[PDB]
This record gives sequence, structure tokens and C-alpha cells, in this order.
Amino acid sequence: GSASPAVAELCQNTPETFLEASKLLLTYADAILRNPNDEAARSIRIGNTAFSTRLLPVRGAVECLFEMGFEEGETHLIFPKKASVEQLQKIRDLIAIER
Repeated sequence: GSASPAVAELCQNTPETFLEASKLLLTYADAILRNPNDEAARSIRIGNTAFSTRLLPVRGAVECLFEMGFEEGETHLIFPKKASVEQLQKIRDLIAIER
């Protein structure tokens, strides 16, 4: 948690909002860690219902995706093939220990 700036920001939310956002964040990370060779898992459409309603309006949520290794484009957030899965796992754990 507090060891990460983005996670520390995410922690400033109320309990229900934190749990909802963190659950979705762990879902995205786990999909990649479960199959690092699947490109669908490496892209999140910004207009997607879950993203636009559970992360976009939440303090620190999108910042956590950035620390994981995702980068923002015009329509999607993308986790590059060059990105470190070790860094991804690191942020994933720092979020999980705060739930």
C-alpha cells in the first residue's frame, strides 16, 4: 500500500469504493499474469462500462494501472509486451494487502 504513491492515493477512498476499484484492478493484473501471451488481456477500452464507472472517477485508481506498466492512448490503456511482469506483480500485491 503506502509503499506505492498511487496505491497510497487509492487508499484515500471510502471502503466500498476502494474495494470495488481494487477488485477490478486485481482482475486486470491477474488476467495478464495468468496468460502473459494473450493480447486481449493487455488492453482496456476506456469507454468500457467497468473502467468508466469504477476506475475513471476514482482517486488513485487509474494511477495504479500506470504504476503497473499500462500506458494511456486515445481509446485504450495498453500494457506493452516490453513491460515488466515483475513490476506488475509488485503493484498487484501492494494493492491486495490493503483490502
